[PDB]
Amino acid sequence: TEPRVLVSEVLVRPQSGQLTPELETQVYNVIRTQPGRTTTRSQLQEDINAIFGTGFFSNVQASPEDTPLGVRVSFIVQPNPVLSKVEIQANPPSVLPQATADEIFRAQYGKILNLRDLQEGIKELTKRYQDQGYVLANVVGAPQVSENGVVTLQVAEGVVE
Repeated sequence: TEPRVLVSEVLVRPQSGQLTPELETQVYNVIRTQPGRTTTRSQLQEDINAIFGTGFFSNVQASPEDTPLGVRVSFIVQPNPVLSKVEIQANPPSVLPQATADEIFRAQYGKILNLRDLQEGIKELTKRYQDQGYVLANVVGAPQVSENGVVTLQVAEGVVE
């Protein structure tokens, strides 16, 4: 089975800018890796996944530094930017009103982008396609986020006739 190493220290760090204490807490809440317990490769990966799972970060990695006392594990995280807007990209024009992205996602504007809250809005978008007769509409790939906080959702809307 997987080798284990004792962990001496866990540091949570911003990849750039500052890390809010509220966001640092978010990381500490979901990781199991901890000072004075062992960890493993997989446990680190799983902690990384759980950090992403919170929805507040665009990038997450674990950086381990071995010492005589145990490994110092640094979780380096890049908070999402503030959500400025969500755009739908239908084409390689959207069959939904121009303003439907704003109607659904407006409430999340001006706050840090959270991908869980984004996904709830995506579900509501999907239901709107369905309401208008486009019952096979799917988001293509993952939401693309700009450093300026513009989220572009590529959608295979389908055609009806």
